[PDB]
Amino acid sequence: DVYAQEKQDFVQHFSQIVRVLTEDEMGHPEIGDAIARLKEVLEYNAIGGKYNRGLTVVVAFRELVEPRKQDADSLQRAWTVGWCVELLQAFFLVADDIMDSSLTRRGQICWYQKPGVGLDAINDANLLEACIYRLLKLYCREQPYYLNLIELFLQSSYQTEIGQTLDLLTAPNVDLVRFTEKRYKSIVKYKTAFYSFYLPIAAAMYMAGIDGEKEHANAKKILLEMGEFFQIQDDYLDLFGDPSVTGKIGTDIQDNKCSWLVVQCLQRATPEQYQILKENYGQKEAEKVARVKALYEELDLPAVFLQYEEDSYSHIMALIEQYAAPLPPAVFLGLARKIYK
Amino acid sequence: DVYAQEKQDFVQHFSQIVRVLTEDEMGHPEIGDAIARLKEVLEYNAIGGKYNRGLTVVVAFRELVEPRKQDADSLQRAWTVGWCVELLQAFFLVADDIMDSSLTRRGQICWYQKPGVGLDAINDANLLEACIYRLLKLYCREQPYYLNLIELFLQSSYQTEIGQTLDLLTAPNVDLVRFTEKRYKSIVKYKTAFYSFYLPIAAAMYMAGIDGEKEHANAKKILLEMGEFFQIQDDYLDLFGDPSVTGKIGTDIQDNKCSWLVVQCLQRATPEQYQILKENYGQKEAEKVARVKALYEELDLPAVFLQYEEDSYSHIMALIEQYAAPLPPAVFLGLARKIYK
Ligand SMILES: Cc1ccc(-c2cc3c(N[C@H](Cc4cccc(F)c4)P(=O)(O)O)ncnc3s2)cc1Cl
Ligand SMILES: Cc1ccc(-c2cc3c(N[C@H](Cc4cccc(F)c4)P(=O)(O)O)ncnc3s2)cc1Cl
Ligand SMILES: Cc1ccc(-c2cc3c(N[C@H](Cc4cccc(F)c4)P(=O)(O)O)ncnc3s2)cc1Cl
Ligand SMILES: Cc1ccc(-c2cc3c(N[C@H](Cc4cccc(F)c4)P(=O)(O)O)ncnc3s2)cc1Cl
Ligand SMILES: [Cl-]
Ligand SMILES: [Cl-]
Ligand SMILES: [Cl-]
Ligand SMILES: [Cl-]
Repeated sequence: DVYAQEKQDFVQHFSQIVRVLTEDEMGHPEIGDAIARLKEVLEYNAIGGKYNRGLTVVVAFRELVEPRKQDADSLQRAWTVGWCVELLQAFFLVADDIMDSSLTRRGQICWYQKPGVGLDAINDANLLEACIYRLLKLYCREQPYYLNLIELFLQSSYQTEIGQTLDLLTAPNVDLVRFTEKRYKSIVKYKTAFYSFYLPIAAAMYMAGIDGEKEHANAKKILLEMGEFFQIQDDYLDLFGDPSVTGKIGTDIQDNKCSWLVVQCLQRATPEQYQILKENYGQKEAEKVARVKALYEELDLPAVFLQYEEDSYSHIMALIEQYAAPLPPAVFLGLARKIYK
Repeated sequence: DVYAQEKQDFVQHFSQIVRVLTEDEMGHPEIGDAIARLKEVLEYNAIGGKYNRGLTVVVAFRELVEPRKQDADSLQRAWTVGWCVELLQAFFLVADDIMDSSLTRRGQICWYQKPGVGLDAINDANLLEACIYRLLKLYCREQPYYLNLIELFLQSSYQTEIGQTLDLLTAPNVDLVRFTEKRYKSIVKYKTAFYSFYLPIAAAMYMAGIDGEKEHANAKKILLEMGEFFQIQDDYLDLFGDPSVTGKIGTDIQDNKCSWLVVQCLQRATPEQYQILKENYGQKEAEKVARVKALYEELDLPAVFLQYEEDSYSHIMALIEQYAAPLPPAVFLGLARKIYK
């Protein structure tokens, strides 16, 4: 895996990221204590995932730039912009965990639940966001793609926050008339797909001098469709995934989520089934969760999913055929491989 | 007051700000509901203050640009960038009110305390921040100062968040050994002074083509000192201000704040007085608040303040004399007039 290869160098760079972000403690004694807390926030929240989004920046950059133009400095910058994607993500998650009242994340206590953090985590989340722009300036300010990357990260933030707003309005209070296919697809596009799939490839593209609006729009069309499939599979696996394979155990039903599953169930159910759903969806008690799952099985949603997975795979391959050029198809196929596996 | 003059046109522009931010509902039906919530967030949180910071952008712009170069479009842009300062502020306050567990703000129920908002206000705060960059792009993207303003707002955000972190570490848990003059001045500089005083003049300067680092640094030296005095007076007035004149009633002592007053008190008190402070500071009960106030009076802190106000006034005037050029002194004197009144 081209991801397994760059991974070591990527995680190693994190040390440098932290050092440079905290080096103002050398210019500004007065803020020492705050900079110490920033360092703690970075190490607890930016480390510990799989880094797929950040690494995607580095892999794509290596495929898109002639080897002649990939000097030590070029690659410092790619590792930094990859880490900027991971910091964006850490900003979203710290804030989301507060808003959802989550306990754990990535098999750890959520930052805001830590003794002595609490709602101070809101400012901590904001600093994680701010760090992105500190890093872009420190590493990329003299580059022709500087302003392109600032605007891409700011737009990625807005799209994701819009998606969150839509999600919060949809899944406050237990209600299913909200849980439509058009609304589900909208949430996924704004809240997940733009920042997870479009943003890291887009960033690599700008870094490689590929700034044309048509090329960005072509890549976007492939990448938002990949993001849609990725979330749908995530929603499917939450309930039907082996938890020792996926690393989560699902609470979508307990948590009244607008999951792909419940959207499909509502398209398919009878009035009687609607009731079994309405009576059981979004309860803590486990017998209520068994009865939602059972209804999903009665309606063969696993079969529906596998069908959707196959269709989705043809469609993505067609999209790559038609819209990849002039990027190397491998940019898109490497992603497709990671998620349809 | 040059502020009273521009004020009508400034508040009138808000309608247009909202219209343009919500006009994507015309490109993107799917996100209609989210855009409706954005509109509600903007109207509840961006309206209702005195707009001193935003208006400062417009007044300074009018003093700094030859009248020949102040066309209808120039002024649209100045009103927009003024509103960007007010949106930055609304982002800070919505988030701060959550973190402090405040009930009211500007004589209204805090947004997050509204039925059905709660911690969703965190995402609402983030959208207010995002709106800044939407507006800069929509109104200023073709301008030579575009990237200058993006960087100024992003830096203003970082400085303020750093200041918040320092504040949160200083005033968590009741403790006064933290409450030193050096720490107080650091909090004020980062958390208040950069965004309240430097940011709006700086923005006007870039808009006028004044981008030199020395000119920005000269203006900064005056403006951070003005910001320091403004907070100290705010801290003084909280306890000794007529509330029907100031529009607040003070809770600095109840809330364990690192207020200028308690910093001065700790420099001056005996071991016995320290104890009276320690036993009473940061309690709800009113007899405990009367006894802090009484100690401040025993130590003539009002006299100390008036002395500090006079000194601070000489010093600011000296700074204007020495560092204003080549800006018109009136840029600085208009501010000084608003706050030493
Ligand atoms: C751009 C991008 C974004 C995300 C991913 C992947 C995430 C992921 C993954 N993520 C976990 C969450 C998860 C767990 C099971 C299935 C699933 F789709 C996602 P976590 O965020 O805890 O590392 N787990 C297993 N395989 C993959 S592949 C891969 C790419 Cl190429
Ligand atoms: C770019 C790309 C994308 C996907 C794949 C493959 C996916 C896959 C595969 N995917 C399964 C999903 C699946 C199962 C049945 C039909 C279908 F189209 C897709 P799973 O994620 O369950 O391992 N199963 C067996 N072989 C392969 S080969 C291989 C490549 Cl090179
Ligand atoms: C750049 C800038 C920033 C703030 C101000 C002022 C704020 C202010 C003011 N602000 C109120 C808060 C307050 C209330 C009493 C004293 C004080 F210093 C500040 P609010 O934020 O509720 O409008 N009240 C009375 N006079 C003034 S003058 C003036 C300028 Cl030039
Ligand atoms: C640029 C500027 C700045 C401040 C002032 C004035 C402040 C002031 C003034 N300030 C009082 C504060 C004060 C009270 C005594 C001495 C002192 F230096 C300052 P307050 O805010 O209590 O009205 N009191 C009486 N006259 C004036 S004139 C006038 C101008 Cl033009
Ligand atoms: Cl270089
Ligand atoms: Cl888009
Ligand atoms: Cl024009
Ligand atoms: Cl500074």
